[PDB]
Amino acid sequence: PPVYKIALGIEYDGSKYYGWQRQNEVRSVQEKLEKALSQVANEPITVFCAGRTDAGVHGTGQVVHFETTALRKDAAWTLGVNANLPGDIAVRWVKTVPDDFHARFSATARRYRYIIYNHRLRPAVLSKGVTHFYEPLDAERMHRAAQCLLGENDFTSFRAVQCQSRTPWRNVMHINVTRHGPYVVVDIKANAFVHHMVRNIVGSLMEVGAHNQPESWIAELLAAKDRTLAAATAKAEGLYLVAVDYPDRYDLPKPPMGPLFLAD
Amino acid sequence: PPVYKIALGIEYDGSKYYGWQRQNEVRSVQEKLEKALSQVANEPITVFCAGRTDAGVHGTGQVVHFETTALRKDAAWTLGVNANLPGDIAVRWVKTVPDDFHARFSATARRYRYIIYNHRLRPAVLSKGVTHFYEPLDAERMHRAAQCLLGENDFTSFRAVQCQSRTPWRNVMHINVTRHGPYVVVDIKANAFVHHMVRNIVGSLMEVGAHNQPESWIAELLAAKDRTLAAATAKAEGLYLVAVDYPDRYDLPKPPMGPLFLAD
Ligand SMILES: [Cl-]
Ligand SMILES: [Cl-]
Repeated sequence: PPVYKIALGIEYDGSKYYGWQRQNEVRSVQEKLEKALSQVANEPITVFCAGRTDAGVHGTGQVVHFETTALRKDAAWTLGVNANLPGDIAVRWVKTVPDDFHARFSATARRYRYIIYNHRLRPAVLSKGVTHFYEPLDAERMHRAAQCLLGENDFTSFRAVQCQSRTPWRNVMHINVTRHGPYVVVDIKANAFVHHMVRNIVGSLMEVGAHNQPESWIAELLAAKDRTLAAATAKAEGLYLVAVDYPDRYDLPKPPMGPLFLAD
Repeated sequence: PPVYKIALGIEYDGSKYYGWQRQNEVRSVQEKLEKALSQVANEPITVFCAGRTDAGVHGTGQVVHFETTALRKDAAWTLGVNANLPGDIAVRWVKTVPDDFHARFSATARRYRYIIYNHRLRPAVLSKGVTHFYEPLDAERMHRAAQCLLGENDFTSFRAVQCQSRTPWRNVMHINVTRHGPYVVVDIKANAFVHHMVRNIVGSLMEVGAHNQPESWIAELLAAKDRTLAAATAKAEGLYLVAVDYPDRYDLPKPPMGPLFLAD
């Protein structure tokens, strides 16, 4: 019998999990998703994701694929999986895909949104889904300071010591910093990311926005190539994986990025 | 020695509490806030709220007052109090007020926003802070159908049986329904509300918006004076107390209502 390969759009609140990746030590998003899919499929299912997210990080645009011998209507993979999942994980859509699709290796870019709540006093609504930053932030100054990161660049100054890639070079396709009321949102897209690149970049933009560092400091850090000179890694709770690019031949759905009320 | 009367703006995620009031409940917002204030004041503190909220309901614009013999700087009533509160409750501001102020009796109106997530599939991010409604809604149709609620009206058809008020008559100051992407937001302001009035109005508005009841139905239910004819009470999860009106002489802070990214 045929082995079907299926892609899913997954959303999750990452606050009650210890990251995406399944392992034998702590609760993960992947384990809950695999248990729900196996219930529907009536066999053990293994999923492969576009981008693993660390503990506390959320997703609206995560994509996975899996193989199954189970033939089913689209309802099974959407309503059925969601009925079996906890309330903080959900399928957004299902698409059957060709055998040559791979949620990680077919992807050509990933995009993240980082949500900062900027006030002296901490927030209570979505408290583990926003990062509280105490001192006032100048979002326009952060925006202008971030534009130098566009294109192919050596991201050694924003790279964690644990990254195992052998090159620190990546291509940032866009970067935007905007204020929405008391919130400051960082939107960044690249082909791929070195370990903790997004949160490292946000951590330093935060020092520029608070006026602890100049507007040209990001250009300066980039040029100086040393992660010890850059700001501490920003907290996990404001980060969302919001979109993954794939070739148009796969025709995957593209529902709103969000999180929540933000526009595409 | 003076007795000081202090007002605070309070925000809370209601999902882990069984409503505001501590009476008859193991888990309440009021208990947590009174424990926090008693520790800062070094004496037992009792707070009085502008509008009690039911189990699961949220607040961004709640206001309380309390009396204390403790003379403290504004930081103790904000940072100090927040240090003694759980992560899902927070003080937004402090203001000393005259003796004649009462968070309930000085208020002239309360305003709520109700957030509906209107996709076929349920959400995962902010799952206990939005109401999932699976049938497609026509927000403009809901808006038009709601306007007959304006002004002084007998809200019998939208009142729960547990309401003990004399008169079911209240004054609806405004009501609007707008779509924001996949979300539908009901914004309603009245001098005061009867029990379950907001959630009962929203329940019937969603039936109209889904084309299950005619656009005239809200006016027909209003005139019928029988809550058994009206739709089921909408879920608590999407409801937020976002603002309370007080006379200008009190000069109370008016920070963003949200929740989250919604503009004022
Ligand atoms: Cl990161
Ligand atoms: Cl209500």
